Amino acid sequence: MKQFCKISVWLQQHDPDLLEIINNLCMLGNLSAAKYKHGVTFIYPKQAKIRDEIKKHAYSNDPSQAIKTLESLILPFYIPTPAEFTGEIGSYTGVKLEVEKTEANKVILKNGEAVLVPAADFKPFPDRRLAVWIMESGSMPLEGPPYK
Amino acid sequence: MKQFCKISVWLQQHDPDLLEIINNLCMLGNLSAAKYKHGVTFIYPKQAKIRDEIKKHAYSNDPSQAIKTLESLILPFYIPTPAEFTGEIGSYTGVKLEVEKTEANKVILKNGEAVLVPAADFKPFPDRRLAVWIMESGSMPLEGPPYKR
Amino acid sequence: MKQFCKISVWLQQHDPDLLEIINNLCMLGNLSAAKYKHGVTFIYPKQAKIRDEIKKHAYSNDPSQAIKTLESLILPFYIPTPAEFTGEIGSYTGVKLEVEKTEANKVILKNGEAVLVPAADFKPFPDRRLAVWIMESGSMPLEGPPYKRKK
Repeated sequence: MKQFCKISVWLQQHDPDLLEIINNLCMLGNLSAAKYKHGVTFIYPKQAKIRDEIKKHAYSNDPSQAIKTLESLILPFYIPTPAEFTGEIGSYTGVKLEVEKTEANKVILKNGEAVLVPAADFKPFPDRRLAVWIMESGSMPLEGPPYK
Repeated sequence: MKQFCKISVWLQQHDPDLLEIINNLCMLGNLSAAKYKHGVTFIYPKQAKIRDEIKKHAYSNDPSQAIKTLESLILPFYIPTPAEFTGEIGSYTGVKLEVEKTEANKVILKNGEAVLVPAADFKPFPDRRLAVWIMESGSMPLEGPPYKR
Repeated sequence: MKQFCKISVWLQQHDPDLLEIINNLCMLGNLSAAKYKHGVTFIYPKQAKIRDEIKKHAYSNDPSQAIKTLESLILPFYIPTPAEFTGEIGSYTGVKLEVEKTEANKVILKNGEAVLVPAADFKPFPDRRLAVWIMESGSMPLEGPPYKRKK
């Protein structure tokens, strides 16, 4: 597929292992559109270290930290471009995201220096309020003041 | 499986590739029973020509024509026999279907000359309002006056 | 997976064919948590004899007997230990389950002498009201007096 009505379809092509972890943690709903949900923005960790730690925790006898990391990577907002990375937005952790620097096709966040670039091959269908960014380096915030 | 509580289970046995496209185009709901739905009737294109065109469009940079075709093949009505192929019915394109020709076990539609025969191997559960027809030739209406809702 | 947020993940690891049948018979909801549902307790038949019989019926032209057997194996209650195998409980057949005897880690039921031991490798996520027992021998009651269901 080259156009996407669901983020899972893109993830099934880009990292089916991570999609299986998300399904195995009963988190597919976090990733999915819902009527009263502003949107979904998924932050895909480029660097294998973040993903390997998710996998190791996910398949352990306490997958609690894999769940919280995945919550920090999923925003119940539709944020397609650098312009929309403002205001009271954040992940399924309540933590508010703050922009440090913006470029034409890149955002850098405070509180972890997450370097985020839109996934070049993620194009939603025209209704769909879905976005995928690649986190090239840094970490998404785990703790901090909540957005409200 | 030989009696079916879901059309997807029948389709998985005949053309799993097509079911994957339906899933990947977020159209599994169209295919599924619902409280507010008269039923579901699925029109399976027998001719590999139609399905190959669906696959090529679905995996292209614009799957709009795959979506439109799949919508034309899914009726949110329960139409088990030729007798019930009448009235204000049609697909998720909204186009009213008009029968040209009827037989005991076949309907031929106007607006594409769709030739439809009930699938010999699809029998729903007694409490499921599901039907599957096989389109032997022609095409389901894409365009036309809408049925009333 | 070593902790389970849904029973399907556990069953996929032990008998994926059986999970596919439950999906294909539109019984995943029986196996799933729901807001006003006391819980889910799944009885896995250890003996391949019982599971092969479910498989033959499920792939037949009338899978009704596969449905009934699977309904008898799924309880819309959370019963994690022998202590909770009491009261007005039973499977989706509606048949009341009655304990004959309990041990520290086993229950033996009337009406079939079902011998049930909690699955050693099933731990729910904290606060998921899910349980899996292994039926080592006997059969879960198929017919019998109904338990009193909530409204």
